Amino acid sequence: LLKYNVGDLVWSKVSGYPWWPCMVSADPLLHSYTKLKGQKKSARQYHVQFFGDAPERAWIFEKSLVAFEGEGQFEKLCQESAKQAPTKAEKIKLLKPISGKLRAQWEMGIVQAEEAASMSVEERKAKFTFLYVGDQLHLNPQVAKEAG
Ligand SMILES: Cc1ccc(CNc2cccnc2)cc1-c1ncn(C)c1-c1ccc2c(c1)OCC(=O)N2
Repeated sequence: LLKYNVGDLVWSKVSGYPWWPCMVSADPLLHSYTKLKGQKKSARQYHVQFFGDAPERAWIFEKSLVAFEGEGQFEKLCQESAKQAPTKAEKIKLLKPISGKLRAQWEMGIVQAEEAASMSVEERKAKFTFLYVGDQLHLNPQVAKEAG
């Protein structure tokens, strides 16, 4: 009984980054969207696409994944992550708003994620699945036009 499937939108928490809007996808080289690290039933990973103008992808642990509904969760997500922080300096970083190129990318990515939430699982897959040509990770030309 998998929690997520190709197309499902999720918030991903990576260490050293804020919570990010994502979408579960099939790995272009491995062809899988979920794995078990070291065959440990607990350590399940999901291949996700990170919403934004400078796109990325990664195998994220399921324990670091929250179902995405909208940007309204972001604040409550930062509050929980700040509750289990090891220092006051860690709690400040998590509660401090995103800035610089990361902020501009996060907001642009929030636009695509919320746009995809209002679509069918196949409509959002067709619109926001990345296109890959060799080692090149490309955005869908319509998505690239909407970003810049
Ligand atoms: C998976 C991932 C891969 C690579 C890198 C390094 N990127 C990079 C690129 C060029 C120069 N310097 C650094 C980061 C990450 C990553 N890990 C966790 N998070 C939250 C990210 C991440 C951060 C920002 C964006 C993103 C993913 O995807 C879309 C986007 O527009 N912005």
